Amino acid sequence: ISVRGLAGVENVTELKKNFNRHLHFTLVKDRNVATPRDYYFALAHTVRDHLVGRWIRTQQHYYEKDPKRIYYLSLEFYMGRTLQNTMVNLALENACDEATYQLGLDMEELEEIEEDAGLGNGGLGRLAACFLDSMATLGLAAYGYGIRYEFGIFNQKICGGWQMEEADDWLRYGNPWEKARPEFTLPVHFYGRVEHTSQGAKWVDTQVVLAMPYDTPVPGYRNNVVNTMRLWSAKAPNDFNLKDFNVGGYIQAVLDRNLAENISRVLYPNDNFFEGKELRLKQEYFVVAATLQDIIRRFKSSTNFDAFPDKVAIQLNDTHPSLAIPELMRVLVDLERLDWDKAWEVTVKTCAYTNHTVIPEALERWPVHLLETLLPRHLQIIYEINQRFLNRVAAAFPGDVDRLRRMSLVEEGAVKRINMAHLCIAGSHAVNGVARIHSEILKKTIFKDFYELEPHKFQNKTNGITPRRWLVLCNPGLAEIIAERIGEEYISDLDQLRKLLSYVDDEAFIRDVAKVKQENKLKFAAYLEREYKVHINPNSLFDVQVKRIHEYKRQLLNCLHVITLYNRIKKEPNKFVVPRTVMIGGKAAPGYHMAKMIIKLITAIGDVVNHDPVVGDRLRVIFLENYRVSLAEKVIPAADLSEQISTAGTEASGTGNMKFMLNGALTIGTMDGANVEMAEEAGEENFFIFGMRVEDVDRLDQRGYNAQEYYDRIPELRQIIEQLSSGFFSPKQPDLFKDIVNMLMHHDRFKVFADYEEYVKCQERVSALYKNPREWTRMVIRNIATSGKFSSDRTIAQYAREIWGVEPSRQRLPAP
Amino acid sequence: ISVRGLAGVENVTELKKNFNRHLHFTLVKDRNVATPRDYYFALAHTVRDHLVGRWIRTQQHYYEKDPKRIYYLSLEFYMGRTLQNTMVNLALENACDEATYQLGLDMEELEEIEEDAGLGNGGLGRLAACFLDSMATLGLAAYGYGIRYEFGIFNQKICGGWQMEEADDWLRYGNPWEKARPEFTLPVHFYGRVEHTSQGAKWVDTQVVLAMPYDTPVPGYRNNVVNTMRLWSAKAPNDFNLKDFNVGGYIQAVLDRNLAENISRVLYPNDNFFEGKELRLKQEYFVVAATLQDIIRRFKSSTNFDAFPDKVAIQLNDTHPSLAIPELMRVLVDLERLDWDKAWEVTVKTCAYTNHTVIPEALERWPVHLLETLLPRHLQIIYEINQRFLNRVAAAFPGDVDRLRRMSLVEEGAVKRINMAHLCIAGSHAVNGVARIHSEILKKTIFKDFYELEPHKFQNKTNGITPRRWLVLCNPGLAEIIAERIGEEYISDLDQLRKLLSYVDDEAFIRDVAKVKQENKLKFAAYLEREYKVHINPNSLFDVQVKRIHEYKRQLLNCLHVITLYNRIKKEPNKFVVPRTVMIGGKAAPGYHMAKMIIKLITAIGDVVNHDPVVGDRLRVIFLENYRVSLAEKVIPAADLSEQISTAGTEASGTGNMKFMLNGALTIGTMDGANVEMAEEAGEENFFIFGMRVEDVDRLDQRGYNAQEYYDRIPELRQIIEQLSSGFFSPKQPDLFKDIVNMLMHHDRFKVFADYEEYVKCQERVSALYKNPREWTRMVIRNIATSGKFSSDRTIAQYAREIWGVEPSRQRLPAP
Ligand SMILES: Cc1c(NC(=O)NC(=O)c2ccc(Cl)cc2Cl)cccc1OCCCCC(=O)O
Ligand SMILES: Cc1c(NC(=O)NC(=O)c2ccc(Cl)cc2Cl)cccc1OCCCCC(=O)O
Ligand SMILES: *Cc1c(COP(=O)(O)O)cnc(C)c1O
Ligand SMILES: *Cc1c(COP(=O)(O)O)cnc(C)c1O
Repeated sequence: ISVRGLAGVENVTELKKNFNRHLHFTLVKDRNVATPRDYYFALAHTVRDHLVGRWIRTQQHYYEKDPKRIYYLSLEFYMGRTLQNTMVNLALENACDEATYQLGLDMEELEEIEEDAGLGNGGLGRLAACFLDSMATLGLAAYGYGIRYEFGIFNQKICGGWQMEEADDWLRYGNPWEKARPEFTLPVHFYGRVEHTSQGAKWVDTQVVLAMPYDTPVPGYRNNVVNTMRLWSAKAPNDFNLKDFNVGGYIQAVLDRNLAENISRVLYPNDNFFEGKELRLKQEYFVVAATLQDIIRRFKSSTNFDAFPDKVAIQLNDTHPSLAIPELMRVLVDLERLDWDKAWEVTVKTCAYTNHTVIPEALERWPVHLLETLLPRHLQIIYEINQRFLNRVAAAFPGDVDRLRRMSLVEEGAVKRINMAHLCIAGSHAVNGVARIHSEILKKTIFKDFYELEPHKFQNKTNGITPRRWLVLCNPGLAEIIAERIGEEYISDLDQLRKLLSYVDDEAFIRDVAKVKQENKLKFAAYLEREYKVHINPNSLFDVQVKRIHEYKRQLLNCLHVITLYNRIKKEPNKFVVPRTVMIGGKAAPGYHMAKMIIKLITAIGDVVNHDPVVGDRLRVIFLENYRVSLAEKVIPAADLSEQISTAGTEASGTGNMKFMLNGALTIGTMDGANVEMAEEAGEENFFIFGMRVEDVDRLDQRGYNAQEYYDRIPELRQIIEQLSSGFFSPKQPDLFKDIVNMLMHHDRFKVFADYEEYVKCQERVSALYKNPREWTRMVIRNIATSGKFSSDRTIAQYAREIWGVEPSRQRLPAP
Repeated sequence: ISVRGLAGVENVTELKKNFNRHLHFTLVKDRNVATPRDYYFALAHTVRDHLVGRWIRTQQHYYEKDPKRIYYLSLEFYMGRTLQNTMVNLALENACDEATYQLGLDMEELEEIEEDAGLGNGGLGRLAACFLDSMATLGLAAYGYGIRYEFGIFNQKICGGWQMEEADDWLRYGNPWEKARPEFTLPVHFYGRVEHTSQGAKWVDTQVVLAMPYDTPVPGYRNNVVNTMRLWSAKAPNDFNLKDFNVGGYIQAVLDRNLAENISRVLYPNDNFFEGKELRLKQEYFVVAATLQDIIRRFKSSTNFDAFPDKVAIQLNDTHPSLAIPELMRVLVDLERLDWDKAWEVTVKTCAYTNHTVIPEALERWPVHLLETLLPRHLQIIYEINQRFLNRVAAAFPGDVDRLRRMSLVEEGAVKRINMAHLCIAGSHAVNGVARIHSEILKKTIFKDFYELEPHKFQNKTNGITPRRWLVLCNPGLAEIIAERIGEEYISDLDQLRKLLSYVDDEAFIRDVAKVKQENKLKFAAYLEREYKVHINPNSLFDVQVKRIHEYKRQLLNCLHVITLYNRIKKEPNKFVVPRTVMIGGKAAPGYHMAKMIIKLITAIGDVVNHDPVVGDRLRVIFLENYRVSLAEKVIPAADLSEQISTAGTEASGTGNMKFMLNGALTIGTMDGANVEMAEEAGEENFFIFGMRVEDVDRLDQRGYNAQEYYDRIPELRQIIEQLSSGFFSPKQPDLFKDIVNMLMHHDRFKVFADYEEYVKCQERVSALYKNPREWTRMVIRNIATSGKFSSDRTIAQYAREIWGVEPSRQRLPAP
């Protein structure tokens, strides 16, 4: 078997008795009534047993050495399953595979029983998860802090072609990886009012909610380091949530506890979109307030807070945890009694902010009346921060009255709002973009004024993905043939993949690379019929676009091409065309009407295309249901063509693009986000780039975008629009897609028509290359061998050195 | 050390490593950061490990032998702590005590950390718990079925003398004894409507709630038998509780799941009182519906249901689970398609009902409109059952038109109601009272008409208590000296206690019995200052009345005596009186105004009495806060005088009275409930009986009860009433107790004044006996030696033989 570790004689034996120990004592089951679910749990408990020894010493180690601690605050942690990942980082995979084999069980069958920890929406949440893995592997004293939602991202079901949402009760059967720590429970306050006394302000008459932490281990890759991800759960106090007497009902008071506990009930399913609901604000303060208390308590142990920034670094994943800034000030000034200026100095020095997008509708602008009611003291502090900051601007740009209102944290208008992004820039010593182009756009556009004020704050840290889950875990076959030639060191040193460049002409390697891709496609084609049922051809080109559904991601542009391919086949049926299976998957936010309309369009196209006899097996349109982390681990290794076609300047970075590049897929995309650095790394000749560049989009906006022009000059495009309009794809409901056509023609913010011509032309070129297996594979090798820059180990090493002030280390911790 | 088992060399060693295994692997803690709570859990997991082996074989055994199964349905199971009880029934106590000692820990300190499983209100819930223990010890294939409330009986706090209720979050830190079984999850229906088709009625368009079972082991006493207590939890389905589309909000739909799950959220805190709230009805159907499905599934394994009653027996603990009757019919007729008559025959033969009280306000009378809306089909079935039953009556008593309306299950009037008690009698083959006198009152009064119709149905089964928790566990010192003389066999054969009768004149035994009582009092006096703080004299007579607060229990009568004692001391200060520490404890239902007023009266008396310098240490009035099972295990072994003074004919049986008798307390009480059989067993000369007999109460009711008469002829009583009226006990609020005085004088349903004179006179006699230590102790020995009849092992053996048709067995199951 592969390099999933050694199957030692002693350890396979030990593993088996421990599996049986847990099956008996833990699951209280006996082999005659044990269900596959029981088997999965016995295995999970057995594997978890192997890292507790290390978990304890790692934490005890940090207490003894007392290094600078890194706190990664995020309202999202898209973790996925954790059994296999743990086996991989502990080098237990083969041993476990062997032991379960002898016990007569299929480890892979058991792995499929674990529920995904879908505590994230998409890119932002998955980045946090990849980062945690990298920080452990690089031996950093890092803690992931978030909310323990009992309901993560909804499960997507397709009914009559429409998306149906259903509760993700991932904790239903229990979570063997987490452990409640009811000793560090903390109180969080809400509402109340502010009393200004003789020696300071006081936040009074507040409603209290308790925060209970749950620890989940985050093991580094084979270095015996296990860090901690601490997730907070909301709990109602038993007193006032019953003790505020004088009629109401005792039963009711108890039932009403599910009001304070609703705070950690569900994750908001919005990807790159802001909804100013009070429940959202409560979750944001809740995670911030509890986390900070825990951070300061740890520090008080390790009162001159002058050294605080030397021992603490808190990274803000977007503006979601932005209240950490005014909350840190509140504690320092109100409770610790530090002078404003000393407090501010400390705050700015420990906080750093990461921007994830430039679309306005994703920007957090919280109405003042909301902050006024829920967090009165924080509003006062934000006003004071704004006051002193604007004074700084005025001093720097005397008389520039418009710049003052442009930079204010407070926005005037219909209703006053607080620009959380401006808050973060002012109270952070570092602000970074997630890709070189996005980082430049921030300085030239969105945060230009801030950049002019303090240029030193703005940096870039191109995103990355973990090669452990995204290669070794999901594509062992590819990881193995690579290791056969260059060794195993690249798993924690992805740059070494370049060494594969010297095998680009190796006949055996070319054959191998092509073989694992073919095995991956056969396995996925099988899984498709197994769990979803309705056949696909594994010899065709696997064209896949998987990511959340968004107008800016342009799944619609993908559809136009699919319809074009179909129309061409119907025009010349007996002409040869490279067979394709185009797969589009992704979830739409429940309130995003357009995004839900696009899913129906995709399934509607498949209904026509998939049953046309003249088309045969040359073209299949499949919608990948419930796209999530665990599903990504299956499709990506099986893809040939990765679609990254967002309008230039809208996708901050993207990460799925990197996952595809590492797994042997070629990329067709625009010069957007990280696509630019990937093409730059692999060489543009090895990439399928097309469409407008940022500049072209801007030129078009100056003169004005008119979709009619494109409709008028392109007969193929016109034909498609008239097919949608006449009900060709919706016979029973001829006007079903009027909203889509209307939008494309009159309010297309992402100019889908503008990139149509260059897109289908470019798609022609990928089909030409696919016809030449040998050359396709050689280009694949150029992409894989050149993907090393996109490992989150590189990203983290840069954050560590350029933002946190800590030195990464690949030193093995002193055994378990 | 005592007979808490052997401290074997191998087992103490084994215990210690397992304690450390769990502390490390399970609690992921290390000795340097382990909290006492961690230590308690490591011990609990280690002890639980010892019974899983037996739990599995016991259950597998019942599958193989396939005996008749006993199902005990109750909405209450007052369990208390379970660590010590498990150690006792497994004979692990000494080994565990030794092992933790060597590990440098105090086992008793760790035991106090466990949370009480307060899933009961009082007597009814505790009986179910004692019964489960007896059924295991007698080797019966029995299952306890109930609801897993996340909030049990509220925790009682006394503020300014008033009771304050606060949520009992007993699961906060987890429950090491339970185990979720998500494989046997079942659906329960609500609402909907009934469609009458060609081949039967159909219950349609219902709302579904899922029932998830949690198993808790119930170990027999040293016989290697471990039965199961299965508790249901309400869970919302992820579909319709989200899938019923067409606007509303996705977030809201998820938050609204806490609406179907509220069913198992909290226990109704009513003791002997009926509240017709919909939530209560839902809990009742919920436990019934899920339990029955589980019972039939088990049977289908073991379709002629003719044999059903031969393999199944379901005991109804009060009318709370009465819907089991129409629900069993529904399943048999609607789903299994059995003819009505065959179905009814089966139902009556498998169901038995236990009545617990005769007070009207405790009777369950559910409004028809409620059953009509929530359970439409059941209402139809109840009407049909009533129809056929009344036809039986008419045939038996031709022309007796008044008897017909008296016996109907349907009550006419303001609003129509369903008499659940009448339902139970009609569909059960056996109806029993809980004490000989209560059982006779049922036949002569309340259910006279039913008794005349089917005399064979009515039986008696005097309640009992388990000698394991109620003697060996809470009073090891007494259990030991008893064992020193007559051996250990009496623990599971209480009748052998009679053998102690021959030591009634033994000088050494008399001294010993008196010594353990004195040690028990010193320990309790200590615990009082430790956890509640404010001293008491351990040399005084410990006069205690602990039970729920009720007008019928007459804590008020107890107060009158206390005030009388105080008034006499103030009249003749330098006269000698036997010192007393009277302790009154118990919880009042939150909506029971009078009961809450009585608690304030008790604390108000203590405020005056406890600070009067002339009184000195001769009289202390203490209110025992948060009386519960774990607290009972502490006070009872320390009591000298047990107060069981309910008005004759109101306390069906009582069980606390038995606990006191087994632990060396003398009883002062009325000829009520089981008090009659206890005095009968011990000899009236060894009991302090007083007041009216049932007959006297009836005579008084014929002529009419006038409290003024007693107030007029008794100067001491008058003086007390004038003290309450003038604010002597409430200076700042002189009219604070007007409600109590008003009630006593004009609407005393329990004639407190009528028993006043005989009560204080009798109290004089107990003080006279206490002055003679030797004789007091000899009378104590007569009570203890004669308590054997009150073991729940005797009760269960009678249920088994006279109702269930099964033979108890004290055979050890084939090792673990
Ligand atoms: C019931 C039982 C077992 N049972 C066990 O280990 N465990 C449990 O039952 C069990 C499971 C969970 C919890 Cl919390 C408590 C228990 Cl006691 C093992 C072997 C045989 C057995 O009887 C035969 C069942 C039917 C088998 C068949 O149909 O093939
Ligand atoms: C932190 C730690 C340990 N810690 C451990 O076992 N366990 C944990 O920390 C722990 C506990 C629960 C969970 Cl889910 C996960 C972990 Cl990793 C043991 C020995 C030393 C140690 O450092 C010193 C702490 C301070 C001691 C003092 O002040 O006396
Ligand atoms: C990697 C990943 C994403 C982010 O994908 P992009 O194409 O960058 O938007 C979203 N969802 C899941 C399940 C992922 O694994
Ligand atoms: C035994 C017991 C009861 C029942 O007591 P009675 O005096 O029969 O009403 C109530 N509560 C607890 C805690 C008990 O242990």
